Amino acid sequence: EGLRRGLSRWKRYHIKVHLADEALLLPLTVRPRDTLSDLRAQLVGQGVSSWKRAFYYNARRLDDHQTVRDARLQDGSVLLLVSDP
Amino acid sequence: KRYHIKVHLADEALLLPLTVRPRDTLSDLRAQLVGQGVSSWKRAFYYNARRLDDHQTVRDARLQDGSVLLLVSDP
Ligand SMILES: [Cl-]
Repeated sequence: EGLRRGLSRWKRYHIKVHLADEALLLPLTVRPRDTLSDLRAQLVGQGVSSWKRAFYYNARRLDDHQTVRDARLQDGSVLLLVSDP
Repeated sequence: KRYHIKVHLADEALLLPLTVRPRDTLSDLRAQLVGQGVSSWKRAFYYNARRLDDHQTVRDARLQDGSVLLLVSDP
């Protein structure tokens, strides 16, 4: 049932957010429960100007309330953070 | 002199290292990606989210060691 996922409560993904505008790769440690909003909040804590920027994975736009699990991210996954004028 | 850059293939979500010379054109980088099986037809390079011209050199695009380019498929 949920035994497997139960025994992995402390699972952390080490991912990368490619900030397109800065051509920078920011590493984030994230939980599969985290929403992209949590990721945005982490990035804001690093001074990333998040206003009017969206996440893309496999070149498709992600809704801010998807989770790291729903986005099917894993260790090493690279997200793209894209400005919209 | 060689730079070690990365190309972020947006569709595949992969980060491909390339070794390039400052005088390499982006057309040369494309041929490297094609040699690695990257389906490059109608994909363009972006840096700082500005579309790049294939005739531009690594040097003139102001790339350096560790620069991350972005390869994006066209409309
Ligand atoms: Cl040459």
